[PDB]
Amino acid sequence: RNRGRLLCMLALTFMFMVLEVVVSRVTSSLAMLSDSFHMLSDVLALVVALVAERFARRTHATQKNTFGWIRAEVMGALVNAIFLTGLCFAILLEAIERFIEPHEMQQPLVVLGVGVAGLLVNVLGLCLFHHHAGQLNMRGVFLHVLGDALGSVIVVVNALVFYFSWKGPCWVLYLDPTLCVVMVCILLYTTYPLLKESALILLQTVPKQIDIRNLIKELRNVEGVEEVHELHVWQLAGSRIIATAHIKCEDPTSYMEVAKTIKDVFHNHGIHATTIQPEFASVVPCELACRTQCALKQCC
Amino acid sequence: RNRGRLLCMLALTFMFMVLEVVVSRVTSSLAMLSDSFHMLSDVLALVVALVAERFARRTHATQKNTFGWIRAEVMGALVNAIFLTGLCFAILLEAIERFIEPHEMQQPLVVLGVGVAGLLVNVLGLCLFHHDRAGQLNMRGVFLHVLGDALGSVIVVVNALVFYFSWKGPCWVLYLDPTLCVVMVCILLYTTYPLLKESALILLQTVPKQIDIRNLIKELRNVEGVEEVHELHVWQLAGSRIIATAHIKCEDPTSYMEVAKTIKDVFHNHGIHATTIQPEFASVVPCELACRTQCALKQCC
Ligand SMILES: CC(C)CCC[C@@H](C)[C@H]1CC[C@H]2[C@@H]3CC=C4C[C@@H](OC(=O)CCC(=O)O)CC[C@]4(C)[C@H]3CC[C@]12C
Ligand SMILES: CC(C)CCC[C@@H](C)[C@H]1CC[C@H]2[C@@H]3CC=C4C[C@@H](OC(=O)CCC(=O)O)CC[C@]4(C)[C@H]3CC[C@]12C
Ligand SMILES: CC(C)CCC[C@@H](C)[C@H]1CC[C@H]2[C@@H]3CC=C4C[C@@H](OC(=O)CCC(=O)O)CC[C@]4(C)[C@H]3CC[C@]12C
Ligand SMILES: CC(C)CCC[C@@H](C)[C@H]1CC[C@H]2[C@@H]3CC=C4C[C@@H](OC(=O)CCC(=O)O)CC[C@]4(C)[C@H]3CC[C@]12C
Ligand SMILES: [Zn+2]
Ligand SMILES: [Zn+2]
Ligand SMILES: [Zn+2]
Ligand SMILES: [Zn+2]
Ligand SMILES: [Zn+2]
Ligand SMILES: [Zn+2]
Ligand SMILES: [Zn+2]
Ligand SMILES: [Zn+2]
Repeated sequence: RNRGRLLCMLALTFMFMVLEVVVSRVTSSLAMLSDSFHMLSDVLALVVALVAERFARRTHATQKNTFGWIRAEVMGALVNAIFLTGLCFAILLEAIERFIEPHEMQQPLVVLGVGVAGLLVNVLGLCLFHHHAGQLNMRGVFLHVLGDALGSVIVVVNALVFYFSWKGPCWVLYLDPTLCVVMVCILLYTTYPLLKESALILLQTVPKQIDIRNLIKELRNVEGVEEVHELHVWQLAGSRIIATAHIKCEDPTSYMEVAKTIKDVFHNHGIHATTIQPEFASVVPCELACRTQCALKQCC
Repeated sequence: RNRGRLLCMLALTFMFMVLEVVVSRVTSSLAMLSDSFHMLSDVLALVVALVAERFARRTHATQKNTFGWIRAEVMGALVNAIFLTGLCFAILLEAIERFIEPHEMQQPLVVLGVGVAGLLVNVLGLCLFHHDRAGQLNMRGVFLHVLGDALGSVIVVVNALVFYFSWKGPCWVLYLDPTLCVVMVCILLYTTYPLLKESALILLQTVPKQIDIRNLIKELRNVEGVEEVHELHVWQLAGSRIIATAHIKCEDPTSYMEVAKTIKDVFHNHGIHATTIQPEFASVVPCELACRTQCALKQCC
């Protein structure tokens, strides 16, 4: 389903770019012809989303990657968030430039028509991506489409203002940069949670719904286990959470009695992919340690 | 010293921005002001590396992150690579626009002076970022960004010389800048693709290139204690820190610890030291310890 939405959006973007080039060649406008090439950024964003979605379905172990490419959509969401942040910074800088030196728009009616067409295309994109793991990439595309829609609304309003008012001509020239600044603020406000979540997923951060202190406290509550060390909890993608710990039991015969208990304790929380390594005999913190232990070759 | 390196580079970037602003104000040319305000891309590129370097020295286990923030350097390298690729694509679009309609600068002399100052700053940056593995990645990203800046400065200096010595006015001189810009973006994309690939692979839990999964599992199954090995997950955290987890089946819990020493030694022969091996003592039974409500969306691989 997601691939169809992305392909339809890509087709719409290409059609709109063709329309903009054609209308520029008819109207002999070089400025909006150059503006038409600015949709290659949205084409690239859609291509990145498509690649991430295509690779996210290879959820099988591979000689190159043991987990499969389940982390592809989260990577694509991070890339799209970074690209959108860069675009927001660039258009904020451009708005500052227009503040410093004002810009006059030529042919308001053609620009208004192109803006209405772009707004309709972006509304179709929003109706494609209104969302009714994989949600990260989809919301990354949705934020870019929403930014495009806001830009289209701004340019339509700007064209209407020049056509209706421009021949107080002084304040009219400054309506575009302030609206662009407001749109940058809104876009960054909506994009920061997505970028934060993606970056915190790529880093091996504990998911926000799991507290390590409580998990450790319940882990020591099992009768067989004596102490828990080297506890690593991280999120692969979506609800795929992997937990790893070392335990001391001092009773290999009843290990399955307490291994199932530890599995149940992990299963009570949103953890189902675990790997618990027992150790049997306190000078050494961990019996199974490397012969030449180095801080540069071990986790944490 | 790495942090002081980035502080020195940031200070030089800021003072060159101030110099560009002053030159714009005295010269009363808006192009210099526009360039000075566009130069903030390097300020953000250095700030990202500084943040990553500061945050990745916290290798201790944190409440929010049990592995520490040692992956922050690789994250910063990836962010710098993506930012550089975006800047390259923007440069390519600008070159296309210049090809469609050319641009002529008003005063070659001021452009030449500003470009010479920027070229000196950038060659100092290269001499400064001349050079663990994760530390190299962030340094590699900033070095590539400074190299792209230096190539841009060389291009602008050469182009300014060409206008000052040739233009009075051939047609080809107006198109000298886009050709050099295209060459620059080609070279910079070629030299930044390996960094982006390496960073993205590291964050995608890719097996390090020096580990063969088939050989590893064949060696693991070769020891006497184990009966079979299933769900062998191997991934690289950052630099030379590789974590490998596996599930094994032993003959009996008695004398299991000898099997664990042998498996640890087998992993230690390869570049893996931070391991975790879960024995599964005794239907097909792929894994004795499995969740009751098995789901493909709630499990690794
Ligand atoms: C397009 C690319 C090249 C750049 C993307 C923007 C970055 C420059 C931004 C995005 C999110 C930012 C981070 C968001 C949150 C924080 C936590 C912040 O921690 C604090 O000190 C918070 C205050 C406190 O705890 O006292 C330090 C800056 C940092 C890492 C920020 C550093 C700058 C970042 C990486
Ligand atoms: C003169 C201005 C227009 C230039 C600088 C613009 C941006 C660099 C700033 C302006 C307001 C900032 C935002 C103000 C508030 C927040 C909320 C906060 O993130 C959250 O969403 C946390 C929860 C919350 O505050 O509701 C911190 C980031 C963010 C988006 C900030 C991101 C950076 C922004 C967009
Ligand atoms: C928004 C921008 C700035 C993001 C960064 C640029 C991306 C558009 C590029 C950077 C690396 C590229 C990837 C590099 C490697 C590959 C592998 C390639 O697959 C193969 O190697 C096929 C081999 C074969 O069988 O012939 C498919 C394209 C892809 C995913 C590329 C897709 C486009 C990517 C993500
Ligand atoms: C207006 C016209 C003249 C513009 C022409 C632009 C091209 C000459 C540029 C644009 C993007 C460049 C590509 C960007 C990224 C890469 C990846 C880089 O890494 C590899 O793929 C390794 C070599 C290989 O595996 O083939 C090789 C160069 C290449 C294909 C570049 C080749 C030259 C390209 C196609
Ligand atoms: Zn867009
Ligand atoms: Zn479970
Ligand atoms: Zn241990
Ligand atoms: Zn550890
Ligand atoms: Zn730079
Ligand atoms: Zn198992
Ligand atoms: Zn070892
Ligand atoms: Zn698995």
